Amino acid sequence: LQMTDGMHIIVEALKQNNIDTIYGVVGIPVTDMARHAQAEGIRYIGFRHEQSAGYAAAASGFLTQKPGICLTVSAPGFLNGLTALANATVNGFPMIMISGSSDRAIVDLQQGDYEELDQMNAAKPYAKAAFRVNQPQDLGIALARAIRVSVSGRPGGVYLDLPANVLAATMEKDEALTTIVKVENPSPALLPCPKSVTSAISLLAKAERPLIILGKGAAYSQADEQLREFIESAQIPFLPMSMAKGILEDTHPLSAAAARSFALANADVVMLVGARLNWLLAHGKKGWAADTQFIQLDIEPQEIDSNRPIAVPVVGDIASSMQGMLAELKQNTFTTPLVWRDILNIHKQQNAQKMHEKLSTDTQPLNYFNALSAVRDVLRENQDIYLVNEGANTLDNARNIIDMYKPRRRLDCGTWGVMGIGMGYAIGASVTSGSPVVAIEGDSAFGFSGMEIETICRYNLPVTIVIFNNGGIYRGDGVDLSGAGAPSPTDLLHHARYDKLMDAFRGVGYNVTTTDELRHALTTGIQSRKPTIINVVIDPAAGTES
Amino acid sequence: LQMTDGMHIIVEALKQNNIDTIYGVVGIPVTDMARHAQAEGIRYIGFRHEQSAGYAAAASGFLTQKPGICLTVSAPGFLNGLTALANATVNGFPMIMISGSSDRAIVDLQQGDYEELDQMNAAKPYAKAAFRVNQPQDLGIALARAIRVSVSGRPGGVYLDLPANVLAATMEKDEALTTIVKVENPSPALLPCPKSVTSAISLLAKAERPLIILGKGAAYSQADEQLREFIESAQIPFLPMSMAKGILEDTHPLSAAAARSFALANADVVMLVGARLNWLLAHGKKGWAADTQFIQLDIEPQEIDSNRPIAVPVVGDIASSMQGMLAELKQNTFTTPLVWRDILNIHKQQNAQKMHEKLSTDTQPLNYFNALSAVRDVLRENQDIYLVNEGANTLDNARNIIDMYKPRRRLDCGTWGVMGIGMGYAIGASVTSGSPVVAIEGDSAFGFSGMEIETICRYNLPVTIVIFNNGGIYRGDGVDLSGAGAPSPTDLLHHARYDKLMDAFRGVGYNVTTTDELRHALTTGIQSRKPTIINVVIDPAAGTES
Amino acid sequence: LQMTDGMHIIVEALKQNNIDTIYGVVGIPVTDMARHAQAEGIRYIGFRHEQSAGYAAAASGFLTQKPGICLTVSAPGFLNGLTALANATVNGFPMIMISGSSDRAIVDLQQGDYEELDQMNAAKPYAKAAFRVNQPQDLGIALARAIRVSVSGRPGGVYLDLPANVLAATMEKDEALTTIVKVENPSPALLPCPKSVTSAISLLAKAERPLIILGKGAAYSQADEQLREFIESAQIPFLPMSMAKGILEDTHPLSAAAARSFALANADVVMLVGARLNWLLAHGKKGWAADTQFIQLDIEPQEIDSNRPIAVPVVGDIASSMQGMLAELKQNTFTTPLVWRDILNIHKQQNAQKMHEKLSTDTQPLNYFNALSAVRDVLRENQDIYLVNEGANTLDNARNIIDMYKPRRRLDCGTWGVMGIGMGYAIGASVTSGSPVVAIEGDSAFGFSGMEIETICRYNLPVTIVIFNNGGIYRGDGVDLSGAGAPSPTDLLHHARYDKLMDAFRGVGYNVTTTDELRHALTTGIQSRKPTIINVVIDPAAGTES
Ligand SMILES: Cc1ncc(C[n+]2csc(CCOP(=O)(O)OP(=O)(O)O)c2C)c(N)n1
Ligand SMILES: Cc1ncc(C[n+]2csc(CCOP(=O)(O)OP(=O)(O)O)c2C)c(N)n1
Ligand SMILES: Cc1ncc(C[n+]2csc(CCOP(=O)(O)OP(=O)(O)O)c2C)c(N)n1
Ligand SMILES: [Mg+2]
Ligand SMILES: [Mg+2]
Ligand SMILES: [Mg+2]
Repeated sequence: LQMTDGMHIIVEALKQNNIDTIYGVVGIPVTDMARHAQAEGIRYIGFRHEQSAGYAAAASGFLTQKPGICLTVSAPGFLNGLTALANATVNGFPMIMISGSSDRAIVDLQQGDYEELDQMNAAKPYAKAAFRVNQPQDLGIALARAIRVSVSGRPGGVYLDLPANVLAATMEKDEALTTIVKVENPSPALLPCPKSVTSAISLLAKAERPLIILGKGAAYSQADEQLREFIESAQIPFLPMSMAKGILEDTHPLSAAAARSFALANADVVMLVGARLNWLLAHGKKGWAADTQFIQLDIEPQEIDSNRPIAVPVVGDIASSMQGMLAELKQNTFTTPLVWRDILNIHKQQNAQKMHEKLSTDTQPLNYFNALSAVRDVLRENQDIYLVNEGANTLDNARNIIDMYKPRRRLDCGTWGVMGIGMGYAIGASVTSGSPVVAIEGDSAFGFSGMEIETICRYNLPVTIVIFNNGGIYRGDGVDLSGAGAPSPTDLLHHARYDKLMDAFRGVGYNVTTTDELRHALTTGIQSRKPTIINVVIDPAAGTES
Repeated sequence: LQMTDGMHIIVEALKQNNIDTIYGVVGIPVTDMARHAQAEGIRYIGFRHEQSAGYAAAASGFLTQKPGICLTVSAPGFLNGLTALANATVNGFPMIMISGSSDRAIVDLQQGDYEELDQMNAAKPYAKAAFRVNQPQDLGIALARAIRVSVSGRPGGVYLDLPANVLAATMEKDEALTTIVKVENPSPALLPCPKSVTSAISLLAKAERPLIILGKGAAYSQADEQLREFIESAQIPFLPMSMAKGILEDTHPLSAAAARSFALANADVVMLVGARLNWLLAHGKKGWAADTQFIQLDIEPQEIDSNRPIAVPVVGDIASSMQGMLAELKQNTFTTPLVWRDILNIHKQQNAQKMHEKLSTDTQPLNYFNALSAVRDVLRENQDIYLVNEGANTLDNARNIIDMYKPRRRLDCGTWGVMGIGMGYAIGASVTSGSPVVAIEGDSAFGFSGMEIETICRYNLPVTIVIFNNGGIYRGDGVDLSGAGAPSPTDLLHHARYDKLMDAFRGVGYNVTTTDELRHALTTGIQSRKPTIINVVIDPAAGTES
Repeated sequence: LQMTDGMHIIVEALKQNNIDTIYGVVGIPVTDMARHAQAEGIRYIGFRHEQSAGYAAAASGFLTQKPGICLTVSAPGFLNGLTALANATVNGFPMIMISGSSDRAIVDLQQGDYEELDQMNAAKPYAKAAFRVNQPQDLGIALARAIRVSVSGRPGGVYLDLPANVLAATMEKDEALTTIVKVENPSPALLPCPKSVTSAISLLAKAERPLIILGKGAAYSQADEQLREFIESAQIPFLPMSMAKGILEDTHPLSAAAARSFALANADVVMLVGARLNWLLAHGKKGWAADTQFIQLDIEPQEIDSNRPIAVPVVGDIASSMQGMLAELKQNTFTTPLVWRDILNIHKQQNAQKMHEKLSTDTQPLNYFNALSAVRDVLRENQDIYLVNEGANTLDNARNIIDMYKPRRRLDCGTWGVMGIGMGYAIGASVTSGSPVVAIEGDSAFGFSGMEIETICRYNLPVTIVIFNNGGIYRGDGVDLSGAGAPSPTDLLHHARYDKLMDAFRGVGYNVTTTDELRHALTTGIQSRKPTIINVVIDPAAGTES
């Protein structure tokens, strides 16, 4: 009579569901679970802080449509991971945070258990669902629920709570195997109303000035070929939002990225593809035509009419809706007016000339534009990389300047504009893909997760961290207004040498003050596949404060 | 007609209430508030992550009984600070986290505002109270509430939400000044039932084997002289809990710290002073006498009978209760039986001899005992320092070995056993006191807040960080059980040189492999008052795993 | 320039969205809103308690797919309505509860406002969404969101909070009109993956013992003709769950209702149509074959694998799914094994014979069977009624014995087994339909909403309330086990005459003790269309417990 326990059961359930990586920080009561998972051939990546583990998991979910798995301990570790779970739900990235919890009887009486918290209830506001498993025979179905919840609808974080007692709880091994559930097709296709599709095509065909906006839902869908075919067939100008850059290459002739304001102000019919009318699009209000008509492809009927009335909702999974839209277009072809494309190009060209001046003009110290021009030159020759990016000036300028050539290669601060995603996203992207990562980091941004450089060294991951060191938050030229000479609230240490941090962990560091030095250091870093920090000296006065 | 705005009003309210320090991370919508606070002579300390800002604030509250102030931005920064606010409430440390929030109208409709979150409601589970201020004329009374709530009863975290619009909202300056509220005596004395006090003394006087346990409520109360007088008058053996070490010096002849198990198993009457029967005391169950009778001094009547029935509750603020207890003892003196003290001393001596062997026996590599013996030798000569401590082996062994000579000088992982409090507590303690800090840090523990070494350098704070580098969580000799040769879930990088991190920020680093080297490096670090990291090479096999 | 205010704007928005009835209880700050809605041609129905108003709104939603509107005041009224909102969400019935709230500034500071509560946050755990409107120009979009959310996915309750200030807030009339949103097609069709449809048909065609279960979702969908055609085409036995009775008439040859236990114990393939594997189906565990394979038609992907692994999820709206299932069956026809249908029929006849004996045997006093047989005699002759039903014995027996002939005519205690839905569901059904209602009520059940008989009288609604008066909860023969002779916890007043309650409100009352009296009284009630109570004297010892 062979016995097993809850810990072995949950590991087997993860294995059967093709989980091959767990991102976490161990401790009571989950250390043995991690060790056993690794024994069973799951890759374990241990972090310096759970929030970076959670960011890594969500990145892996965005890239793959399989929920990333984040493992934490009870209360103190759980709360750190929860901050990341919250971010995944806001952004629409599938992940499951699995946390140990303490003694249900003691916690339910608030008697002061070890790491006491009702973690299930704590996670509820920040997750698509929060489940807690009390019986080992329910672990398999619980994981099945968590997987389906995380990837169905608009994807997001799910919390799965494993009390210490369920991990230790025993059952007969043969019976235990019958309770494990392998989920086939956890996010089934949901097809739109055919009438919606016909109405959408008809409205586009009548448009004088149609515009498609590709949002991160579009990128997540992996409908890359359908989106490109639709756009090129009808020659419809498009605006890629940050993490949608690269679905079509950013150099594509139909991209209106360089005339964004003109496009939003003048488009008459706008087709949102997995793009919400939230603050990133000014809620469809400021800067938009008074009477824009919207077509909206979104999986969530609850998102329709959230901000502006939507003329033609196309509710369904984006891949299925794009298949329908393409089929309807084939039967009822149209071509966007050439005049609209031509006038867009006038505006794009005006801005391109202004950008080109900034990119190509040398300054000492460096500014954002000439530094990022050097980065742009290198990355153009290394189109296999993933790009992670966070900061304020460092974020907005890199978003504009660094062209993405392939889809789902850009990961950034996202909908909540979180500083602290940089190292976790780099680790998640590198582990998931096996590809090199370049992280373009504000100096303040980097400080939120910088201890993870040891994690990067520990697993010898090919991450090149390029820190835009302007000596502060937005700018480094702040002054203490009291006259006391203290650092201002936005100042960081003058001339910190972040490259030297790598010396602690046997990584590589470069300090750079010119575009030639930056180009060399970045090329060498990427080619070397060694963990590398490049400290870029940026003019403290170059940035603007939002 | 001179006008002012909400931002100026809240700064003036903080000033009038003797807030002289704010710990935070700025960004929209609070940067100008921080700059203006600093203009007005409030010291601003900016962190690399809000959780360390929040830990600093709570430390300052524990040391002073004045709530520490933590300032954050909206959603992403707020959530990071919230993790620390939660910790303050659990531990009983007064603090106020002030966060900017976004547009109430947009957030209430869930339309996707910039940094959208109902932060007030989010903070409610983790705070004594959560307030949100919509009108500038209510800022003064709101701050008054927050101060009184944070320090009254059992102290804890309070959340104060300032929507961006209230900061910008204007009012006439003279009228505005009339709405500012200076709180006098925000935590008034609450005196116990005199019958409780008489019953407590009577029970102690009948005890064969009485024991006092001093908890962090005792330390917080600053009733140092009354506690010492009571203990010495009746010669009552006492057990200091971690953050109560030093109320009486740890070398005091009545301390039963070195016979803890014997004391708990054999005491007949136990007087808890600001000490909960939670997991840290095994809930008064395992390891206790079957029929212990409890006296409990606590400010919270809701804590009485939480775990074991309490024979004599003494409900009131600990300082007031100790004044009553001392007065009642003076009228009805007794002396603890000498036999009980003598048999305690037998057991203390048995353990002292075992400890002394471990402390004084050289090993290569170093172990926890001989390394901490070197630390003990230095700290005995530097009794003006604050000691911050976190880890597992690093925590438990330092707690046992490093004697505290003065009260409220030890700050550690606390009731939730949080890793990540080390740098924030060191910064809070240093800024508050103007004294040197020694942080004795596990290598895993340090990784949770290690980027704050730049903060320490930026403000040139006299913090010596001693990292017990055993190469992992508990131990550094883990193995990948799959045979693939990957780092085990508990391993960190082999032979990381954390001392080299200081090179980035112009701090000082020492690497040490012997007790002589450690003693020298630690003495020099403390005397120098320079930001310093000491990397201590500890045997990877020395630690135990809980 | 002509002005308007929030109150006028929201009424106009309700009108434009074809809201023609509001169910409510007035008071500050919503009385004028109700007066004006009524002025504008909306039918106002005022209740004696908000819980019944909310039940009425949810009933109307179930019957129509248009959310019922419940209107309440702030805290005390809001909380009463919330209990009903919670029930709507659990059951999947669309409704919007609109509540006034107090002063956001005062409530956010917890200063003790008039009827102070954060109502939006209070409603969140019980609603699909909770929205709060601060600006009158956002009232139209807020209502548009509330409508869409309430009827999409699995339908449910939405809370819409209107602070007193928004109702009073003014704007220019013409501009205000441009902010009103008329929602077209609030729940668009969502079609299932074609492969899942083909898989479902394939599995059914291979089944030896297939069974369809029709749940409330099937009833709500209004796919009556598609369901009938599918069932009849393949001759698939079906089980109607309570509120799905009548989709096909309960006397249909293929109904397995009279062999329910045998059918669940023996089916090999079970097709759930808008039916959860919750407690009502014993979670697919107790009473089921060990290896049942499930097809599940549900709109909510989060419901799949909640309890038992589901072999063939068919995710999409039920009407759309059934259209696809029907089309696929046509291309791939099959006939359910005759042997299976025959065996079911053997079991059905045996239970029908046992039923007939209980039904046809007269007793004094009446029992549940002969009383309900009398009721069925009358309802057989009066088929255009609505049936409301609640109780324990009164519920289970009426569910079994009263055949439904048409869909969406039965309303009962539902998924949470709530006592107190009877009067509200009766009012909602009669107001919505214009048809007579028969409410078959346990005497305890009736007590939960009994004051609403005045409401029934006030609006002269054709409701006949048939109270099964057995003198208590389950039974009326309880004894005080102390010997003191007090009523037992399940006893109600011996021989209460509920019919006399109607005297207070000029309604009609009958007391009945025999089947003949019962038949006459019920026939007269229905045909008179007068508010009527029939007090039915039931044997206190007839019922069973639990
Ligand atoms: C967790 C978190 N805390 C605070 C903020 C506020 N914030 C916005 S940008 C920013 C950093 C800006 O400085 P940096 O990253 O150095 O970029 P720069 O503009 O200097 O290039 C911060 C802290 C945030 N977005 N997230
Ligand atoms: C925020 C948080 N995450 C995880 C844990 C679990 N945990 C307990 S001790 C510990 C670290 C132990 O290693 P270390 O600090 O290096 O001390 P050592 O025992 O090796 O001396 C961790 C991560 C925790 N307590 N808090
Ligand atoms: C709001 C609410 N309170 C309590 C219950 C528990 N409960 C179940 S059935 C029932 C009443 C049973 O008696 P009755 O309605 O008279 O029917 P009978 O069995 O006597 O025919 C009650 C109170 C409930 N379901 N809902
Ligand atoms: Mg910067
Ligand atoms: Mg360690
Ligand atoms: Mg009854």
